[PDB]
This record gives sequence, structure tokens and C-alpha cells, in this order.
Amino acid sequence: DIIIATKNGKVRGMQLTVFGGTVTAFLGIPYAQPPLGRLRFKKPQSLTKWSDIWNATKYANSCCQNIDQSFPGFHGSEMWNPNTDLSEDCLYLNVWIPAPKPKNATVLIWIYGGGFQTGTSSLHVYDGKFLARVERVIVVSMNYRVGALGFLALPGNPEAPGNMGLFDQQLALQWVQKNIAAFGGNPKSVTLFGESAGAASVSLHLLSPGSHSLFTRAILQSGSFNAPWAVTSLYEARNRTLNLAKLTGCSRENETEIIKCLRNKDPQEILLNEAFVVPYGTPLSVNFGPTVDGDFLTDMPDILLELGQFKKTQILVGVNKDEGTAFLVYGAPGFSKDNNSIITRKEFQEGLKIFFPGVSEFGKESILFHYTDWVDDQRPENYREALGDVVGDYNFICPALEFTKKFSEWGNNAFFYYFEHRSSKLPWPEWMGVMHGYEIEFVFGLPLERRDQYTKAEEILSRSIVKRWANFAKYGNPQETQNNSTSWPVFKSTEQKYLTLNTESTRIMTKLRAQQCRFWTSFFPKV
Amino acid sequence: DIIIATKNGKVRGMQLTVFGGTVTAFLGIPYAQPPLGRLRFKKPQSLTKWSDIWNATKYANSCCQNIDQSFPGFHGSEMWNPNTDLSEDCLYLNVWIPAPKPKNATVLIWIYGGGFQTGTSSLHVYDGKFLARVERVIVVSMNYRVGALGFLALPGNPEAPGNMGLFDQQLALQWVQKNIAAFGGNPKSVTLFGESAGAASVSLHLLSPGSHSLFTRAILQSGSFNAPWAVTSLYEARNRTLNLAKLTGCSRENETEIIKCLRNKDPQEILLNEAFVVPYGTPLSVNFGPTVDGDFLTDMPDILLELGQFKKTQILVGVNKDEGTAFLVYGAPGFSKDNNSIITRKEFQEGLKIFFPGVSEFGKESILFHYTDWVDDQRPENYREALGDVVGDYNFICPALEFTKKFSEWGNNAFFYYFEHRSSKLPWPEWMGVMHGYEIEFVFGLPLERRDQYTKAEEILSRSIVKRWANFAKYGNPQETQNNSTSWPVFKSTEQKYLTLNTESTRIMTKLRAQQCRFWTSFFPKV
Ligand SMILES: *[C@@H]1O[C@H](CO[C@H]2O[C@@H](C)[C@@H](O)[C@@H](O)[C@@H]2O)[C@@H](O[C@@H]2O[C@H](CO)[C@@H](O)[C@H](O)[C@H]2NC(C)=O)[C@H](O)[C@H]1NC(C)=O
Ligand SMILES: *[C@@H]1O[C@H](CO[C@H]2O[C@@H](C)[C@@H](O)[C@@H](O)[C@@H]2O)[C@@H](O[C@@H]2O[C@H](CO)[C@@H](O)[C@H](O)[C@H]2NC(C)=O)[C@H](O)[C@H]1NC(C)=O
Ligand SMILES: *[C@@H]1O[C@H](CO[C@H]2O[C@@H](C)[C@@H](O)[C@@H](O)[C@@H]2O)[C@@H](O[C@@H]2O[C@H](CO)[C@@H](O)[C@H](O)[C@H]2NC(C)=O)[C@H](O)[C@H]1NC(C)=O
Ligand SMILES: *[C@@H]1O[C@H](CO[C@H]2O[C@@H](C)[C@@H](O)[C@@H](O)[C@@H]2O)[C@@H](O[C@@H]2O[C@H](CO)[C@@H](O)[C@H](O)[C@H]2NC(C)=O)[C@H](O)[C@H]1NC(C)=O
Ligand SMILES: *[C@@H]1O[C@H](CO[C@H]2O[C@@H](C)[C@@H](O)[C@@H](O)[C@@H]2O)[C@@H](O)[C@H](O)[C@H]1NC(C)=O
Ligand SMILES: *[C@@H]1O[C@H](CO[C@H]2O[C@@H](C)[C@@H](O)[C@@H](O)[C@@H]2O)[C@@H](O)[C@H](O)[C@H]1NC(C)=O
Ligand SMILES: *[C@@H]1O[C@H](CO)[C@@H](O)[C@H](O)[C@H]1NC(C)=O
Ligand SMILES: *[C@@H]1O[C@H](CO)[C@@H](O)[C@H](O)[C@H]1NC(C)=O
Ligand SMILES: *[C@@H]1O[C@H](CO)[C@@H](O)[C@H](O)[C@H]1NC(C)=O
Ligand SMILES: *[C@@H]1O[C@H](CO)[C@@H](O)[C@H](O)[C@H]1NC(C)=O
Ligand SMILES: *[C@@H]1O[C@H](CO)[C@@H](O)[C@H](O)[C@H]1NC(C)=O
Ligand SMILES: *[C@@H]1O[C@H](CO)[C@@H](O)[C@H](O)[C@H]1NC(C)=O
Ligand SMILES: *P(=O)(O)N(CC)CC
Ligand SMILES: *P(=O)(O)N(CC)CC
Ligand SMILES: [Cl-]
Ligand SMILES: [Cl-]
Ligand SMILES: [Cl-]
Ligand SMILES: [Cl-]
Ligand SMILES: [Cl-]
Ligand SMILES: [Cl-]
Ligand code: NA
Repeated sequence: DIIIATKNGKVRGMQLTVFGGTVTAFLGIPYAQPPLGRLRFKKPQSLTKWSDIWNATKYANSCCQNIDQSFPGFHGSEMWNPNTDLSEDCLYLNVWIPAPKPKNATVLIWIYGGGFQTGTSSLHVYDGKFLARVERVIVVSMNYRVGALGFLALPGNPEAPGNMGLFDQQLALQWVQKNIAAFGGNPKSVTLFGESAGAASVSLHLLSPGSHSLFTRAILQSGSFNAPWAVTSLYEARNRTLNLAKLTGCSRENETEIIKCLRNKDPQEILLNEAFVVPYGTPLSVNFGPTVDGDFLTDMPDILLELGQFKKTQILVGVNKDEGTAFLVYGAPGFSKDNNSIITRKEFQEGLKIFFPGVSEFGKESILFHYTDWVDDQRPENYREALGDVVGDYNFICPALEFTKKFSEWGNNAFFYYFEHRSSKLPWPEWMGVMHGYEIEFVFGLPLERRDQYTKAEEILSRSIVKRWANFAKYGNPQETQNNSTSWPVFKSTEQKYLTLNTESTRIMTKLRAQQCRFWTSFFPKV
Repeated sequence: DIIIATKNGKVRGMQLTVFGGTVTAFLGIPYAQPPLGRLRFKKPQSLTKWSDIWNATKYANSCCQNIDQSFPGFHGSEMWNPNTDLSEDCLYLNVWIPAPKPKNATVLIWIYGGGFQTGTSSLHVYDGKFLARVERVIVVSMNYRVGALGFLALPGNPEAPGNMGLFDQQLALQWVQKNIAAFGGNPKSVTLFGESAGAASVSLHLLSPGSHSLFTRAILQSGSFNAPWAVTSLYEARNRTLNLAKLTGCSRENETEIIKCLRNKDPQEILLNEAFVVPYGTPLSVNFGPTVDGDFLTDMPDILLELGQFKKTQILVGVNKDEGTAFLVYGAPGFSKDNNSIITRKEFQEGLKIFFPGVSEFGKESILFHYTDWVDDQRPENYREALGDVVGDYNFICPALEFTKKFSEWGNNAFFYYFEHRSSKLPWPEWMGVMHGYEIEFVFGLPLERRDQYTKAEEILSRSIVKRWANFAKYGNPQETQNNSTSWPVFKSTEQKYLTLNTESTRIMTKLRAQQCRFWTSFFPKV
């Protein structure tokens, strides 16, 4: 039996055998009042205190969210869909601890991605029991509200202030500050880590005054708040909040009434209308996301970044070789996960319309000009490869590289990885290559489970990443020091050295996508 | 009609249409007295002067040499065998000039490889008419004596001093100094270039006082004089000269008599006995090569290199990704060009005996230790891949990298390439990868001939190399400046930046084979 006393009550966890050893798991600990009724659209309210033993023995409800129905029965897509009931009562977290109870363990806090519209901490690829077993860190993950329920904004007004779901993450970092010593954890050594929108989240907690003292270091996998999808403008957020009201017949004139009306709606009615709050979107649409709210976020975060207004600490930042591909089967003409997707120039062109909706014509010609100077015009997969690079360079790679540069210019050590390994078990076709989202199972150690059909070179690869991730968290330095590993150089403006992660040989390289990102970074923002 | 007047007489060349243009070719110009009879084994003697018109309208005789009979009918091997008659009367050279006659053209002088035992300037892959047409440089190549006829040494004695075939190259560089203005060439801008033994040759002319003022710059492709096969010791050279005498019944006691006897032998008798002058050799045996003769070479050239005693000028130095593979089918157990050559640990072991004949047992275990720490022990082509890396790292790659470092430490600009492209037309099997010898056709522009079945990406690749090679020669800087090409950084000790040459993207990388060459370079020389 394993009972830990927390500030709000006792909690019982469960034992798990992992690799001939044991991890204790406390799945489903609540960390705020359920955000129902009067609390819907508001900042999470702190938790009341319960006598008796809360049983943390299974994953909790995931937050309400639309589901990916594009490929029913297909594991590639459905592995991302929620795997516990949806409910507004989803404000729970998970703790995994080494056995025996560590004395003062480093803490890794996972923040999932999903475009801020979806996702859940209980996915199999986010299971932190391998990290606990293997590295003897503590792993914490949390559910936070996504979609309108988590990010609806009517700026300035506490009935729907914006950013609630970032406040959910925050209040969870707080629970770790107050509660994690009880579990053997060191609150003074906490590293946040997250992928995609979860990484953008990590980057904004680097910017948020309220989060500054709730963690030590940050890891950002395929995401940063300067990505084009990551922050909704005040303009767009209002449009969207009013468009939502309109669609649920909740148009009022007293904004406080719009909200009271929206709180009478039922979760499905709200969910059902999210996709149409925008005239057009893309497979990468973030209808309801982070906004400048004057609370969590005090100013446009591009301004905060440029002017050095963020927590000073080491960062680890990374991306995957084919970020963009996964999106092309969600609406680009001629693409399919069921064939090789050789598209035409005219298809490439119609695809830019898919991903770059408004979108001066000259903007889009400029993307075509930059990405279609073939070397040479012979290769039939030319336009298929260009569309994916366009999508992942614009959306992930250049914004992560620009974040890393700017961040590092203020004096902190920063390490950048280029993930190039395609999973031996990937269900998506070969042409989609090293996809967005598919480093996560390496980071979490799923390939250390031999029962599991990954190659030997994949176990070794993941053991190494685990070790680098954990050394980063405990010591601010992502080195694997024991096995004659390539040394991971800090990333500096000027050199921009990054490390490549793959099964064959890892390399030190410089200036990832220098030519592409000059385009996205200097020129495109102008169109 | 095209007649040029030279210091020794007039010479007539022939016109050639290349790429809708014209190159003049003067194939077969003699540059020394034929080294027959009394002259066999002696330094080339200067040419007499002829009235009338010498017709330079076909390639001349190749020098006497053993031929590769391992794969009769096989183009991969037979493309290297001589393609003009063998004769001792082989001291000729070739000049290719742009049409119209250039005014003061940069000169590229090619020196072929072949282990110093074979080779000829008239191979199809050494045809300089594309370089002349495309870059408007002048291309010169020369035959020089190989085997015992070119390198037999009985140190100190002018009847067989050693290095005759290096003196043949030299006297040819001289003919260019005296004669090339006549052809529109600039004697003050000459770059030597050569592959394998031809590159080792280029590196020794960097060391030879007599060659200092006969050229401007040097290019070394897969070869340098510090390679283990490149310089025969005084010890070994005598053994070999006496062993040769012995085998032809020419043992005497008056060394001048040994030689007179050897000059009565006929070329075949000499050729026929070369292979056995050593108790054992390897596929990489250089029975009769360069020696320290106190004339061409004044001291062990490792000492000259270390202590900065070489011509001060820019160098371009390169190697191919799979240098070693080509040698494994010439005697390593379990290898064959006709299958995938998955060998066993015990085969790998017997192969080290093939390539490392004497060869402490501990020496060889040490190679096995360094090269067989698998990552991981699963992969069936593990030992096949290790044997080739062993062979090419020991024989080519580390010695070229060490030459480049040491050379550059004295202040000169140096550029290093890593050639990684496998020819679409390679006849050797896939497992032998990017083979030794197979950059040459890219350097010489054979892929610019579209008639010819190379891919489009190969034309582009070769056009770029041609341009970099030619800019290096004319301007000491191997940049392709017009087409947004990756800039080629100088190679410094400390950084050791090199440029990768391939069809996809060229890269800047650092410290090629750092771990391997620490082994070959610091440790192995000790065993
Ligand atoms: C800000 O919002 C308006 C609202 O328009 C929308 O009405 C919503 C309830 C929803 O159904 C949505 O799909 C619909 O478009 C946008 O105005 C619309 O914009 C498009 C193009 O400008 C027009 O074709 C529509 O006719 C127009 N609708 C109305 C009623 O005015 C507006 O575009 C939007 N701003 C953006 C681009 O985000
Ligand atoms: C690769 O498949 C795409 C996707 O479209 C198809 O999915 C296939 C696997 C098959 O079931 C097909 O019937 C289904 O429609 C193909 O793109 C489609 O091309 C077809 C041909 O006319 C068009 O009708 C569709 O508009 C277009 N689909 C969309 C909406 O994008 C594609 O042609 C196919 N190409 C290959 C084999 O390279
Ligand atoms: C220096 O040369 C001697 C000569 O040995 C050789 O006789 C030649 C004419 C030729 O046929 C060659 O194949 C033959 O070996 C070398 O002596 C020989 O070395 C090996 C191993 O040491 C012995 O097994 C031989 O019996 C021995 N021969 C004689 C007659 O002494 C000697 O090895 C060589 N040095 C090297 C290693 O290059
Ligand atoms: C790949 O081939 C090698 C080379 O030997 C063979 O060449 C083959 C293409 C075939 O004609 C064969 O008969 C010829 O001998 C094989 O290595 C050989 O292995 C055989 C099997 O007993 C031995 O008899 C030989 O000693 C050995 N040859 C030598 C001298 O190296 C090799 O086994 C084959 N392996 C594969 C298919 O991976
Ligand atoms: C646990 O260690 C505490 C501090 O450790 C951390 O120091 C921080 C500044 C940060 O660098 C982390 O990465 C370090 O690990 C110490 O003050 C506590 O008292 C310790 N608590 C125990 C053992 O109960
Ligand atoms: C031809 O140019 C001559 C010198 O050109 C070279 O200068 C050298 C020092 C070297 O750098 C080469 O790479 C240069 O190209 C000049 O002195 C001759 O007079 C010229 N001859 C002519 C035009 O007839
Ligand atoms: C907590 O789980 C344990 C199982 O042993 C048990 O005491 C009890 O059923 C649980 N408490 C509940 C269900 O509230
Ligand atoms: C709007 O009416 C609502 C009713 O609760 C109230 O929240 C708010 O004070 C009113 N605002 C004004 C002053 O119009
Ligand atoms: C270090 O090496 C051992 C044995 O070579 C291996 O089992 C282990 O996976 C390595 N550890 C790390 C941290 O990569
Ligand atoms: C040189 O070639 C030309 C061909 O026109 C001719 O004058 C003559 O036959 C040649 N001289 C010889 C063969 O010595
Ligand atoms: C050896 O005899 C030859 C005969 O030509 C001669 O070259 C040389 O002077 C003699 N050497 C001596 C002094 O034994
Ligand atoms: C430069 O570019 C043109 C057109 O893009 C091409 O035809 C040519 O091969 C290039 N030249 C060099 C030196 O590579
Ligand atoms: P991520 O959360 O996967 N996301 C950024 C918006 C890609 C949809
Ligand atoms: P190269 O001339 O090909 N050579 C160096 C000895 C390899 C046989
Ligand atoms: Cl092409
Ligand atoms: Cl490594
Ligand atoms: Cl790149
Ligand atoms: Cl393996
Ligand atoms: Cl390039
Ligand atoms: Cl390497
Ligand atoms: Na532009």
C-alpha cells in the first residue's frame, strides 16, 4: 500500500512493474475545482481539501474536445484521440515516481500538444513510467482545457478572460511546487517539457511572470509561441467569441450576457460550432488559443522575446525532419496516406491555397518561387516534397530556430536537435518520412520495452535521448557522458550548431534551413 | 590546320567538336628521349629537337605494366587497364586547348594513379576535352614509367637511382614551363591534379625542390605521400631490387652489374617478376614506388611535412565515402562483386590478415577492437562495412586528412571535400558504395555529355565540381560563385571544416572520421 499525504488530502497510488523493477503511479489526482456551471470559461479555482483517501489508480476524464474522424480504424490518427471519457470535469494530473521513493528527485512536467483544441495526458506515448524507472526522475502530466472551453476570450472580462487552459497548466505547476516533496520530488528542480502546442505552452510559461518561479528549465519539441498558429490576435479572438455566440444563438449586447448564455449551452453545442468560427481554416487552424490577456501574457509575446523579457534559464529545443507531411492528408489536393502522393504543380498551387487562405496571391507565388527552383525539374516527387517542407518550415522549424536564436542572445545556454529517425513501426506511409509527433515515443522510452517490436537500434536511440533529456533536466546539460557519445554543443547566434538524432551517427551541423528560414523569417512576414 | 611551334619542333593537333564548340587536342607529344636500352632505369633525358611536323593526332604508347586480369570482360575493372600499346617508349604527353586559342589560359596538369605500378594518361575518364571546352583551361597529362622500370632503386647509383617516374612527371612539368605559352597557356598559372598514386605524386612535387617552380597550386584526390602505400623504405627498396635480380638470375656483386644485367632483360621478364619481390603483399601493394633518393626527395617526407618544408600555396584535398571497398574483392575471404558479401567475424579476421600481413597479432586485434564495437551486433552487413572502412580509412582518408592538417598549419589555405555520390552507371555492386576512383569522371566532366546516360542531377553535380576545380586553379579558391552554392570554407586545424559533394545538398561538416583517424593516426603507427 502506498499513500502520500498532500496539502488537500491523502492519495493512494498503484505499483507497476517496469523492466524488472517498480514504479509507483498516481493517476488522476485532482488539482482544481471542476470548471463546471458558473466556473465554465473561468480561471481554474483552487481545490477545497478532502479528508479520506483519494484513489489515484486510473487516468481521469480528458477535457471536452473534437476528435479526429478522418481515418476511423487507422492507428496513425487514432493513437492521438482521447482514451478516457471526455468531461468538463477533467482538471487532473498524473505523478509517476521511482520505487523506492526517491529522496529529492528531479521533476519532468509534460504538457501535451494538439493545437490547443485537443489532446490528453493519458495517451500511451505520454506514459511516464519508463522515465521514472530508467532515470529515476518523477514524471508529472496534467489535463488542461482545450478549445473554446479553454481559450475563449472576451478580453478583460473574468467571465471569459482568455488563456484559461494556460492557467490550468499553471495551477498544476503550483500543485507540484506545494506537493511534490511529499512524493520524493524536488520542487527546485522542475523541467517543463511538451510537444507542438504543448511546446508553445512551455515557451509562454517562459514568458509568464506567474510561471517564473514554478519551474527551473524548459524543453520545447516541435513548437514555440512564435509559430504562426500559436497566438490568436485580440481582433481574431473577439470575432471568434462573437461568431461562436452568433452560432449558438447567444448573441447579446451585454458581453457578460453572451457568456452566461454560453454557459447554458452544452459542451457538444459549443464543440460542434468551433470549426466554423473562421471563414476558412486550415488543417493547422487554432481557432481558440492563447491571447494577450494582460494577465498570463502581458504583451505581444514577439515583443517580450525580442526585448529579452523572459525567464533566464537553459532551453532545449528541437524539431523533426518532416514536420509538415502529416498535415497534407487533411485537405491538400492529390495527397493520400494510401498512395505515394506524387502531386502536380497545379496541385502544389491549390495546396498553398489550402494552407495559406488569405494569403495575397503574391504571398503564395513567393512561396512557390522560393520552393520550386528545382535541382532538377526531373524528379516526380519534387512538388510533393516541397509542399511538406513549406508546411513544416513555416509552421514549426523556422519559428523554433528563431525562438532559439533570440532566446540565446540574452545569454543563456540553449541546445537545438534535429530529429531524423523514422519509427520502424510508423503506420503512415514512407513518403511522410520523419513525421511531426513521432519523436515523443523515443523521448518517453517506449522503445526500451523490448516486448514491443522496435528494432535494436531504436532501443539504443531512445535510451540515449532519455539520458540526454534527463541530464538536461537535472543538470542543464543534455549530454550522454558515458558511451563515447557526440558532445552536444550549445546553440549560439553566429554559429547555430545543432545536433542530429538518428540511429546511424549523430552529427554536429550548423544553420539548419538557413535559406528557407531567411525566407519565412525575413521576407514572408511582410506579405 | 593547327600547327604550334615548340622548343623542339612543330606539332600538329586535331580539332574536336565538343558541345557544339571546338577543342584542339595534341595527343602524343614526346617530352623526353625514349628510355630504352642504356637509358632503362635512368632519369629521363631531355628531347633532341626535330625539324618537320610531329603529328599529335593520337594517344601514344602507355608505359610497360602488369594488367588487372581479375575480372575479364568486366568494365568496372577493365576501364582502368591501358588502352594503347605498352612500350618502354611511352614518354609522351597530351595537351587540350580551347578553340579559339586562349590568350593566357590557366593550366591543369593531370597525373594518373595506379599504385605507381600501372596506369596511363589516355583513359577515357582522363580526357580533358570537356574541361577545355567548358572552362577554357588548358589540360595537360603525361605518361610516366611505373613498376620497376619507373621506380627501381639502388640508392645513390644513377644507373638505377629511384624515382625515375617522378622525374618523368617533372620533366613534363618543365615542358609545360617552356612550351605552354606557344599554345596559349600561362606557365605562371599551373595547377597539378591527380588521383590516388597520382595525388601522392602531386603531394611529393609539393615537397620536391626541383618541382617548386614548375607549378602554382595542387589538387589531391584520394591520395597523399603520407599514405602507408606511398613511399618505399631504403631497406625495402634494396631488398626488392636484389630480389628482382635474384628472380631474373641477375644477382651480381657489382651493383652496376646487377643493373646492366637487368637492362638485358626484356620488359616482360621484369614485369612478370615484380609481384614476387615481396614475401606477401596485399591488393594495395606498391612493390616499386617513390623512395628517399637524396635527389627528388631529400629526406623522409614525413619529416619534411612535420617541419614545414614544402612549397607554400593553396591545396585542395579530397576523398570518397567508400575508398576501401574496391580492394576487398581482390583477396578478402567471402567478398565478391557478384553478391552482397555478408562476411563473418572470422572472415573479417582473415581479411585483416589479407590487408595487414606483418602485422603483429595485437596490431590486428586492435583494429578489430576499434572497428567492431557494434551499435548494434544485430546488423548482418556489420563486418562487411567494417572491413572496407578499415581499408579506406588506413589507406586513404586519414592520411589525406592528416596531410591537410599539417599542411595547413603552416599558413596556407586548404580546402577538403568529402565525395559521397555513387555514379548512376557504376558496374560494381551497390554494397561497394561510393568507390575509390569514381569521382574522376565527375571532375573531368564526363556527365556534361548528355548523350551519355548519366542522370540530370549528375550533370549538375559535375558542372559544379568542374567550376570549383577550375576556380581553384585560376584563383586559388574552389567556389562556385553564381548559383547560390554552399560556400567552401578553408580547412583549419582546430575546426577541420570540409565540404560534402553529392547530388542532393552539399554540406559543411567538421572533423571527418575524427574517432577512426585518432586510431590510425596516433595509435596504430606504434604497433
Ligand atoms: C470575422 O467574422 C466574420 C463573420 O463571418 C462568419 O459568420 C460566422 C458566424 C461563421 O459562420 C463564418 O464561417 C462566417 O464567414 C467574417 O465575415 C465573413 O467573411 C467572409 C469573407 O470575408 C465572407 O464571405 C462572409 O460572407 C462574411 N460574413 C459576414 C456575415 O459578414 C470575417 O471574415 C471574419 N474575419 C476573418 C477573415 O477571420
Ligand atoms: C492518390 O490518392 C489520392 C486520394 O484520392 C483517392 O484516394 C485513393 C487511395 C482512391 O481511393 C481514390 O479513389 C480516392 O478518391 C488521389 O487524389 C484524388 O485523385 C482522384 C483521381 O481523380 C480525384 O478524383 C480526387 O479529386 C483526388 N482526391 C482528393 C480529394 O484529393 C490521387 O490521384 C492518388 N494519386 C496517386 C496514385 O498518386
Ligand atoms: C627481404 O627479402 C627476402 C627474400 O625472400 C624472397 O625471395 C624472393 C626472391 C621472393 O621469391 C620472395 O617471395 C621470397 O620470400 C625475404 O626473405 C623471406 O621471408 C619469408 C618470411 O620472412 C620467408 O618465409 C622466406 O623463406 C624468406 N626467404 C629467404 C630466401 O630468406 C624477406 O622476408 C624480405 N623482407 C620482407 C618481409 O619484405
Ligand atoms: C559471395 O560470393 C563469394 C565468392 O565466392 C564465389 O563467388 C560466387 C559468386 C560463386 O560463383 C561461388 O561459387 C564462388 O566460389 C562466396 O565466398 C566463397 O564462399 C564459398 C562457399 O563455400 C567458398 O567455397 C569460397 O571459399 C569463398 N570464396 C572465396 C575464395 O572468397 C560467398 O560465400 C558468397 N556469399 C554470399 C552469397 O553472401
Ligand atoms: C533537494 O535539493 C535542493 C536544491 O537542489 C537544486 O538546487 C536548485 C537551485 C536547482 O539547481 C536544482 O536543479 C538542484 O537539484 C535543496 O535545497 C533541498 O533542501 C533538497 N531537499 C531534500 C534532500 O529534502
Ligand atoms: C599571363 O598572366 C601572367 C601572370 O598571371 C598569373 O600571375 C601569377 C602570379 C599567378 O597568380 C596566376 O594564377 C596568374 O594568372 C603575366 O605576367 C603574363 O605576362 C601573361 N601573359 C600573356 C597575356 O601573354
Ligand atoms: C480505494 O481503493 C481501495 C482498494 O483497496 C478501497 O479501499 C476502496 O474501494 C477505494 N475507495 C473508494 C472506491 O472511494
Ligand atoms: C450588463 O448586464 C449584466 C447583467 O449581469 C451585468 O453583468 C453588467 O453590469 C451590465 N453591464 C452594463 C453596465 O451594461
Ligand atoms: C551505455 O552503454 C551500455 C553498453 O555498451 C548500454 O547498454 C547502454 O544503453 C548505454 N547507456 C546510455 C545512457 O546510452
Ligand atoms: C601528318 O599528318 C598529315 C595528314 O594530313 C600528313 O601531312 C602526313 O601523312 C603526316 N606525317 C607523317 C605521317 O609523318
Ligand atoms: C664494378 O665493375 C663495374 C664494371 O662497369 C664498374 O661499373 C665499377 O667501377 C666497379 N666497381 C668497383 C670499384 O668494384
Ligand atoms: C548555374 O545555373 C544555370 C541555370 O540555373 C545552370 O545551367 C548551370 O549549370 C550553373 N553553372 C554552374 C557553374 O554550376
Ligand atoms: P500541435 O499541437 O500538433 N499543432 C500545432 C498547432 C499541430 C496541429
Ligand atoms: P591508387 O593509385 O589507386 N592506389 C594507391 C596505391 C590504390 C591501388
Ligand atoms: Cl532532377
Ligand atoms: Cl553518438
Ligand atoms: Cl537544411
Ligand atoms: Cl543493430
Ligand atoms: Cl549547393
Ligand atoms: Cl565520420
Ligand atoms: Na520575395
